[PDB]
Amino acid sequence: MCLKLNLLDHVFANPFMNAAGVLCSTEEDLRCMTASSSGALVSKSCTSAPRDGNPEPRYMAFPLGSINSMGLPNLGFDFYLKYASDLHDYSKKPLFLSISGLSVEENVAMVRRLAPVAQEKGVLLELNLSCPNVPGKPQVAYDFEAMRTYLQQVSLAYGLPFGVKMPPYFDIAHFDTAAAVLNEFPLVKFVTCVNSVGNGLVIDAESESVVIKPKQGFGGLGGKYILPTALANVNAFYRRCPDKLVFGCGGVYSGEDAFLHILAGASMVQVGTALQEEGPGIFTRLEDELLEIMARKGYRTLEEFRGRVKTIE
Amino acid sequence: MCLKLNLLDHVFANPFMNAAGVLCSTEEDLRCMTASSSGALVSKSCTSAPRDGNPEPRYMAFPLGSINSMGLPNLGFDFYLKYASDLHDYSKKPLFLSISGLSVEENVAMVRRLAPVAQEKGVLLELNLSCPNVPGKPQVAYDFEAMRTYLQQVSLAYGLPFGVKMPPYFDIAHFDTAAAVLNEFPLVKFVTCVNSVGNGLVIDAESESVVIKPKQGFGGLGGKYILPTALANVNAFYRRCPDKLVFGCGGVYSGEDAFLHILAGASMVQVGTALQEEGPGIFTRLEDELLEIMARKGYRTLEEFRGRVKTIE
Ligand SMILES: Cc1cc2nc3c(=O)[nH]c(=O)nc-3n(C[C@H](O)[C@H](O)[C@H](O)COP(=O)(O)O)c2cc1C
Ligand SMILES: Cc1cc2nc3c(=O)[nH]c(=O)nc-3n(C[C@H](O)[C@H](O)[C@H](O)COP(=O)(O)O)c2cc1C
Ligand SMILES: COC(=O)c1ccc2cc(CCc3c(C(=O)O)[nH]c(=O)[nH]c3=O)ccc2c1
Ligand SMILES: COC(=O)c1ccc2cc(CCc3c(C(=O)O)[nH]c(=O)[nH]c3=O)ccc2c1
Repeated sequence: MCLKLNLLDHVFANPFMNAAGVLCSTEEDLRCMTASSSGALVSKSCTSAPRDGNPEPRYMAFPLGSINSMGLPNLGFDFYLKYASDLHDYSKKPLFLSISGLSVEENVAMVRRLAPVAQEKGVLLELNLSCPNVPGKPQVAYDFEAMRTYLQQVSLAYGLPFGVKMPPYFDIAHFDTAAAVLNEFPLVKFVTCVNSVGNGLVIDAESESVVIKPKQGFGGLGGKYILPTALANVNAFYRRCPDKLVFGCGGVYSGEDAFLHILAGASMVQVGTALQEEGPGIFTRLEDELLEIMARKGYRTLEEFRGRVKTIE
Repeated sequence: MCLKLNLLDHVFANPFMNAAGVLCSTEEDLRCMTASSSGALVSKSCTSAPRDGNPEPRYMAFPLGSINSMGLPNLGFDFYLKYASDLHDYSKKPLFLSISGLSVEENVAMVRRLAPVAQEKGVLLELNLSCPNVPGKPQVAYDFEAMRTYLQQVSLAYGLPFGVKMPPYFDIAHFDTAAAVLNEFPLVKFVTCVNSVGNGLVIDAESESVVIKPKQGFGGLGGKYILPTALANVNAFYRRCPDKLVFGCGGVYSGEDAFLHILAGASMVQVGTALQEEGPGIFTRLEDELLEIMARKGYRTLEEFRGRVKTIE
């Protein structure tokens, strides 16, 4: 028994991959993720031009999770495109590429150049809608006319199957509205729920100080704090987007957490904070633990329980 | 060394109170909160007409917190008004009365009848703005026109100092926009941040089932899950509303959690899930733990460190 699956016309040894942001910035990172047992990998979200990011300290982890405000440091799209084009060993696993340009025009310019490599090599695109934080107006995904524009312009410019990375929502009317926008677009084949829970604040009681330097300590929350939130989002989109895959992300520390995501409807399961904390070895443990839970229950396939979460009465 | 505070023309032995909806539904509950060593109490959020609430089960708790979809079960306005006018013992501690009407008109009717008791007995109003409005629209506080509408109408109808209970926000733009709207209304002397994190989803691995019955398991999150969220909101509003008080609510299980909320800017500190789980003896523990932290650090009062979270550079 084993966890292989097939999606978006690619083979995956299992449904586990890193979350965009974590261990995927450098060639070293990417080679390492590739050498791992992950079923797949995603590159750091990129911009046209290299960026240094925000002032350190900008990431911190705690027993219950993480807080970050990295500010989108990355080597520039020319680096990840070249990794996608000449360095990645596709015989090992599929590769997803994340773009998070700061304007629709920035993203349109990137995807046009990515399209041919997608054709030739099979790299897959994840569009980060979560995204920066627009200065007088909210992030793209919390402003649905903006979201509809980006998706229009991008599907025109790329013209292949792609996916989008969503921030969490917290209201039924926004699920309905967001999901309706997404279903306007047939090329969006997958939705990744969720990005970090935006603008938390961790304060350390001993020094009476915030723990990260940018934005007066305010940052995105990962890890055990957001699992119930990530599961609501996965399952809300699972239910509202029947002709799309849902990739779940958020708070996976065990095979159990992974098992819950899948039951909520996840086809792939992404690991962020726990991978940052534990390192790539976590893939062999999560596999094992997930295979153990399946074995105890009599499940031979992920298809047997994907999306089959039970409701009461 | 003491936890005493004077605000809104009332005296409070300590900053601790129950969160609205927890241990405040019945006369039995309210008498219990009053016999506790809480600095104050707040009554369950009421509607005009008594309500049964949603079907059971509807609340559940776990090591890291809770989920609920209670559906506003309460005894009705007349019961809590009568509690405020005839049964409550204001010489023990102050009372807050929470109103969460299902339309602007229902809130207006209640507050008009509350006014004279507010004046004669000194009961204090907390308007729950995290109420649903018309379905298919976001809750009131996520819809800034509805929020504005509700505040002008209740301000005109009530004519007295009241406060407002806010849900969490996750985007700077919303912080700015919600605080700008709040600052239009001089009678809003206080802001409670935050209500439950909306529509999380808790799934039980052994049963493969959601754990609450209403809404396909989707519910409001409290507890350890939401501390950082809650401090972010406390502190955003403490910085954005210099002429109003902030009450903090969110994942307080200890004096250190209360300490943190207070450094973020909290004047009062409410306890929800921890109180539901532990019962009202929790208040003596919280007070001793908080005083223990203050001694160790040299602080003799709360205003010595309220709002005094340090940033880096
Ligand atoms: C240090 C760090 C960097 C991240 N960078 C990105 C990024 O570039 N693009 C992106 O879409 N998400 C990014 N994320 C968000 C993660 O992809 C993930 O959505 C989030 O951490 C929640 O999952 P977790 O609970 O498993 O950590 C980052 C998260 C962290 C902690
Ligand atoms: C069972 C239950 C009932 C609640 N009822 C109300 C309510 O009637 N009105 C309200 O404003 N908030 C209500 N809340 C939210 C709490 O007042 C509080 O804001 C939230 O639980 C966060 O506090 P905690 O993290 O201490 O649980 C309720 C929470 C729970 C768990
Ligand atoms: C005010 O600080 C900024 O300039 C800033 C802050 C956060 C940003 C966040 C992003 C999105 C990339 C990202 C990040 C990140 O790189 O900071 N962290 C996350 O948890 N999720 C993400 O998707 C892009 C630009 C940003 C710029
Ligand atoms: C579940 O669908 C419903 O019919 C319904 C009706 C009224 C509601 C009213 C509220 C607001 C009162 C409230 C509740 C509550 O009573 O459910 N729970 C919270 O955690 N915070 C709250 O502020 C929340 C959900 C509701 C759901």
